[PDB]
Amino acid sequence: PLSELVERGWAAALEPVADQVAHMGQFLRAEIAAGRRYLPAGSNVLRAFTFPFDNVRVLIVGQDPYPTPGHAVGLSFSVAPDVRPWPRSLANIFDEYTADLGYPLPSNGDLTPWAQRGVLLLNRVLTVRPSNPASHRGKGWEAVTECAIRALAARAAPLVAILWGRDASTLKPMLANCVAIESPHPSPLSASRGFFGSRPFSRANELLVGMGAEPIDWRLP
Ligand SMILES: O=C1CC(=O)NC(=O)N1
Repeated sequence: PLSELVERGWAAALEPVADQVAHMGQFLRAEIAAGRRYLPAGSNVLRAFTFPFDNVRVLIVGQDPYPTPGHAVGLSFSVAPDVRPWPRSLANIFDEYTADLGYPLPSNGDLTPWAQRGVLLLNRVLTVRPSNPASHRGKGWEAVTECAIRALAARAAPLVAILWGRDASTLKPMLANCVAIESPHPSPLSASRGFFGSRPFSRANELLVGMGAEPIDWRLP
């Protein structure tokens, strides 16, 4: 069960939806039986919950996994290190990264280092049918990720939420102390209509330091 699939803190945090998680496994099996595919790979579906629950300091919320085969890797916005070119959303994220932090363009699109350092890259929906954007909305994931977000918000610990999935009036209630939400809520495809210059990374660190936490080393190889 959950203790097998996710890190100990997450298993405890996600206990209230352990049965919903089992049901999602049954759903994915029935998709394959029914002849439909799903992304990401089954081993990557719960990957965001394989980094320590207690060590999360930043939450980045997306909506659905990349629908293009070989893109989704179970961390919102991330791609495998050999994926080129980057998806539009990630290229936009990396434009803001270089603009906000003054670092050079990353070598590749792998956000694993952010996950290691306590950035939770969480999609609201953890699977998708290939080539069918947002095809697994309403299939049961929302309850699971809602439980994750409410658990995160309940900890003593500091948390900064970045909302890159334009569902702020659903998500902001789950999150509202020791939680700062970055507003407004432009998404990476908003581009020059609010996303560029939003300085999400520097502002996360100002807010963390202001709550007595260490900043994130955002630096990618
Ligand atoms: O919401 C989103 C958009 C995207 O491009 N990729 C993700 O993993 N999340």
